[PDB]
Amino acid sequence: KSFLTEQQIKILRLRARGLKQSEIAELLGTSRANISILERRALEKIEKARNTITIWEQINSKISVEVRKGEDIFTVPDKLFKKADELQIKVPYSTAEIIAFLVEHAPISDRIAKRDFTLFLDARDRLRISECLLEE
Amino acid sequence: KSFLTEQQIKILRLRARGLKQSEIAELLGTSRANISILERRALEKIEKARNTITIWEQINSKISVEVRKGEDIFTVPDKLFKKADELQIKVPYSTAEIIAFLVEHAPISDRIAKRDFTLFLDARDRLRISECLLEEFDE
Repeated sequence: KSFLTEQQIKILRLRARGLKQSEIAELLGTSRANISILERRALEKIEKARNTITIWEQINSKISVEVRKGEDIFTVPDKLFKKADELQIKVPYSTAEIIAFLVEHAPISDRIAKRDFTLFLDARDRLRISECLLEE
Repeated sequence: KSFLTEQQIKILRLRARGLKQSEIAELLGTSRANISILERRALEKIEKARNTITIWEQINSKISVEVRKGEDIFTVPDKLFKKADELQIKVPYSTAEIIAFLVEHAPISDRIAKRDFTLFLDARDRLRISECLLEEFDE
């Protein structure tokens, strides 16, 4: 059991096969507007689900450090490394790997944060980003 | 933002710091039963979210093959391998790697499946298992 209805999974699957919203509406015998709304609602539930798994894996993080809007991306690896020594736990990434990770996934605008976010280490030692700032 | 309330996030965090459900009930000033019911509902929503992402990546899967209750786990690599050549795409896993995956994750009872499930290849080329059989959705 999931957060998607059977109807939403069917529409998403038919979309994945390349069918237009108007084509799918005819197969299911409902308005094209209803199909568009149903697809939009499903994608929103998937994003909501994706953020939920992010908050769960963040709650169980080895080490997490917070980056504020406007900070420099290159100052971040030290923040993580300093807190990692405070907890005496190893961060299995070079300063460059952390940066190349932040370029691909962080809300940045050329080395500057455009929003607050937290960078953390997965329980599986993956690097991850979340936009929920948890107080501690 | 997500499917978790601010209350459920606080409780999960306190559990992750090792507290007992009764300790948490005191901190939030409510019954221990309420804390357990809120914690159970939160983990259930996380599993529900985890299954929603699986179905999403299954809908966009490279290659998928379906296995029914009673089939032999050892016949599965051939089904996947034949279906990958019909689509002319590579599966970066040996027959043994596929087997050792199904032993760890599939609903099997000694090399025989106790329920239907779908084995598929992630968009990131990971191996994955899902229990929703969506190949009927093809006409």
